[PDB]
Amino acid sequence: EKLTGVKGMNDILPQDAGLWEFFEATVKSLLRAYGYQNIRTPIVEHTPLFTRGIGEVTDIVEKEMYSFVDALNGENLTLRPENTAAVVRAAIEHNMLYDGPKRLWYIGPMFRHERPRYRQFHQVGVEALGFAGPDADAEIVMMCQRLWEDLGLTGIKLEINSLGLAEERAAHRVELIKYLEQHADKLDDDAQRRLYTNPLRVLDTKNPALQEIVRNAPKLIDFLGDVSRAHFEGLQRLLKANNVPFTINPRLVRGLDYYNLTVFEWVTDKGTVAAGGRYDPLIEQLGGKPTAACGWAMGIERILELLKEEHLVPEQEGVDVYVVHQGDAAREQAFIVAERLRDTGLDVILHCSADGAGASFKSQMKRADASGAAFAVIFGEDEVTNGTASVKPLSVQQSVPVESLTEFLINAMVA
Amino acid sequence: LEKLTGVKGMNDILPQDAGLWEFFEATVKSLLRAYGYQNIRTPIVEHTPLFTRDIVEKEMYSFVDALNGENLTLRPENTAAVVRAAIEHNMLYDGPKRLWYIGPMFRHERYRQFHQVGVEALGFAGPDADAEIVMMCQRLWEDLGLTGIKLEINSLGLAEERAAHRVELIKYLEQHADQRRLYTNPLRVLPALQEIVRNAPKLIDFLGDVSRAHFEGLQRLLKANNVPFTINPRLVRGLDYYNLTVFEWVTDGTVAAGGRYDPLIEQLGGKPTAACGWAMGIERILELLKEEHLVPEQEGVDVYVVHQGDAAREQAFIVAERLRDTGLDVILHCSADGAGASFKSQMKRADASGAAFAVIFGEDEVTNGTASVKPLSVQQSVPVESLTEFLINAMVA
Ligand SMILES: N[C@@H](Cc1c[nH]c[nH+]1)C(=O)O
Ligand SMILES: N[C@@H](Cc1c[nH]c[nH+]1)C(=O)O
Repeated sequence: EKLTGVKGMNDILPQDAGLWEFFEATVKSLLRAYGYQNIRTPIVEHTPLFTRGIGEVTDIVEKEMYSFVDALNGENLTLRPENTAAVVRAAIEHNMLYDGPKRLWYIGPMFRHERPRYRQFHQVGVEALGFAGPDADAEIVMMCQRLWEDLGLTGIKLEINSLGLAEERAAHRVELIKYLEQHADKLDDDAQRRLYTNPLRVLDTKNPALQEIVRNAPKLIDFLGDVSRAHFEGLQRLLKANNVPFTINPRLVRGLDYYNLTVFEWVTDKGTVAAGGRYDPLIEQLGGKPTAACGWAMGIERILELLKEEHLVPEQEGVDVYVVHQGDAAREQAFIVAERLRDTGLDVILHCSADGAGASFKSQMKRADASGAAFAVIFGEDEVTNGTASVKPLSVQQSVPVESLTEFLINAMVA
Repeated sequence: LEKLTGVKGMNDILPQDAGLWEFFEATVKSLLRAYGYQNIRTPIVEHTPLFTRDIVEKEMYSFVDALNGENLTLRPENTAAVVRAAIEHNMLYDGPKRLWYIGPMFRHERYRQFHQVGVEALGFAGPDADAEIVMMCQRLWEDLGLTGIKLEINSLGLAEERAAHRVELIKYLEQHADQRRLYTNPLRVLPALQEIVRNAPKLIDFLGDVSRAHFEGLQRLLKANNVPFTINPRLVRGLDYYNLTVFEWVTDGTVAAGGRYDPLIEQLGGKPTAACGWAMGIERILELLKEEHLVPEQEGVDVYVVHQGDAAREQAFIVAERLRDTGLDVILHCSADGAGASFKSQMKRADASGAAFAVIFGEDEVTNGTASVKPLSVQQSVPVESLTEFLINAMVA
């Protein structure tokens, strides 16, 4: 009886690997280019980390985490839905901020029961821990822009917003509720549920009849005091100074309650591809010295789909040589020369047959073609006896003294 | 307000360890390309029955899905999941496949989260493929700089041979009243008891000629390629899918382990075939690289941009971006408190960063249209439009 992979948890197969490899190489290089350094936290953490970090009022913590209890230990555990809180957890646990702020990046799988596509998905993300900003905020937004350029993607647009501080949120909440209450007759059931608990999430509505209402809602940005406005405006100053286009979207709210001040999204118009923001309260909330922080994450799969849609999938890398052989004597030689060629820095596949028995030259040569190899290096009885290797570019097949094969191949790749 | 802790046995990997991981990952990934092996990534969880078909008994993190009720397990291992994808996606339709994987694995119980890199040669009868994958391990040690890692091999033959061996082992063990485990798990019975165990019937003497030919052919290839080895007949691995070739790489403990497992594919519902592979615990190899002092040096960025004044900070920002456009790695000074910092403090950060240069902007630099560059010679003024050529030139030495 055949088994299947958990629905919403895809395998990544050799045909897709190159595309992942391109993305990973590109972003990892960008990350180095800004001085960000890798941190890797576990796949599981204690459940309370997410409940306190992300917030009991959110769909993630309520409806969407994979949580369970450890048999032997009775520890409560959850597969990470996200990595910011875990970074905070490691920063606090390991005293990372003793000697100053830290530029951190991470990459790996995350988990979520969502309505539709991916219950296992992958993020790359950054955390700038200990920086008040708004310079740090500008930096991390810029890191995203550079990634699009480096990847070849165009038409990704930045929207920003401020959630201000707690008191300013509270004042705003009041007038928003007072406003939304005026139109309770037209609110849907999802809006009603959220009205008195997280009304900001009502502004995000997709409901057609609510659009003109939500667009005229009281804007959180109008309740920003001096410190907030200065931060938000200073972020905008830096972005302008670097010619980064953007729109202010006051309905931009994220599905994690740790955010304050800056929030931002990168969005494609045929949706969100990168998202982040500042979250100064979080470190204290998880028991740490009060500390400012901002960061972002990207859903890789969603960026990969974009690269496919826009035809930016690079060509499969092939190996340099495919070693073809018949005979016991030839196979030993094929092994030995395969190894020498690799010692030289070449990529080499040595023919091995599904069924164990030697194989026909024609079948091996078909495999050689399919492999993307540039040369077939061929050993039969004559070659073994004469001390040669027969090389065929994938021109005409050529005999070469085996002791010269390396120079021969190197030379020929000069082309 | 209470601090939260990392799950015991699940270590964080922090920046100061990352380079060591990066070195290992880069080295092995390059070796894997060099043999034509291609990445497959399976999920962290699978349906529990996959692993059922000590490890399975005590050692898996299993649980029940709250939404759908389905039974799920954090993978303890990756071979079965590779087989699961190969079957699910019809990977062997057009021929055999050379696969590698890397990622975290989980064991309920020094590491409860640990990491493996491994290979599966799916669809190859061998023993050529067996030789290849063993040889891949040897190359990795050389490339990593590790010495004194030794290969032991063994055959588990086929089921009937395994069974026949059991008989004579029990018959032999029965002759030495010197008892609970004799009838139950006699392999686990192999002090003054050494001379007895050392003369126990060896599984290798019950290999029929299909088995012997495979094992002997593996030995042939290994000898021809100058891979030394010892036959260790006490070598058994901790899962019953292994058939024929089994092998371990050991440091005088096991650092790589693998073998052939032809029955497994059919057992998971696939067209009958052959397969062999291996896996390595990364953490164990990393400890070795530390012990033998093969930890490479941390690499630093090329430039640290230092500034004071509002005008200077904007410029610092813009130039940091231009320098990165040109291929340099750059850290832009940003302060905890958001405002400026002292030249001395910034310069301390510049030093600690491993940057090769501090590029400095104050009000004079902004006005004059210059950048002040200090190697980490003396501090030198340069037209900002030339900073790139300046820095590149300076690094060529
Ligand atoms: N962790 C957030 C993004 C983020 C990173 N840093 C701050 N916010 C998410 O999963 O969307
Ligand atoms: N999966 C095995 C090793 C292996 C890979 N392929 C075959 N065996 C392990 O975890 O030890």
